Amino acid sequence: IVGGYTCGANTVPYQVSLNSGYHFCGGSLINSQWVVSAAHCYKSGIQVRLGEDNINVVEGNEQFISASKSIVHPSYNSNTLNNDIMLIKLKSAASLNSRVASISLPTSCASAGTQCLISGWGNTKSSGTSYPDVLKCLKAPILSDSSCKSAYPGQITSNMFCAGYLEGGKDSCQGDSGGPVVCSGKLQGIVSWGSGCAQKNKPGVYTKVCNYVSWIKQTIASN
Ligand SMILES: [Ca+2]
Repeated sequence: IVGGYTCGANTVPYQVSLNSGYHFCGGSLINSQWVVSAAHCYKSGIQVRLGEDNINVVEGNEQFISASKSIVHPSYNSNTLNNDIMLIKLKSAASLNSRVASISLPTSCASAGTQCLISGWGNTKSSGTSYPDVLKCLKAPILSDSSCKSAYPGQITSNMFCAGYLEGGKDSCQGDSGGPVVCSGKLQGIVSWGSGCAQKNKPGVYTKVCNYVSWIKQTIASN
């Protein structure tokens, strides 16, 4: 996250770190056995780390649970990042408490101008590189579809939305991928893509979660 703030330990209790020997992507806990992330975060050998603040120190509220299964969306296109969403099932159920909690799925899509909370352990620099040890947070608004499409002509589908600041300086970034965009208490986005990070006229592009709720519910009901 570029231009963000230190969240505060376990203030974002649905935030997970995906670990394959190192932190590589974020995700969101949607019930005791399921995590939502980005399909472009796919890899084998995922361990899901819940209750994290400092990803490099064991502080005492973590739960480390191996994935039993990953399910990339059936229509994921890695070239366009259309349908950039994946479900991860945990080998055992997480213990839900004040530090480890699930986030609601939307029933209705989010509106332009809504301020959302984006979080992760991604790069904090735009140009140059610095990864944090503790969870960073960013408040960002949803941008109009017309502005989003103007920023990325010929690249935005109806399964994407833009959030952030056209002036630049505040954005999610590499390493934040897969993590949450929460608006009015609902998981409405997944950190997906963007041209660089925090660049002028290049906002972040997010997977539009509300278009996938049917698929998420059906998949969880069958696996
Ligand atoms: Ca830790």
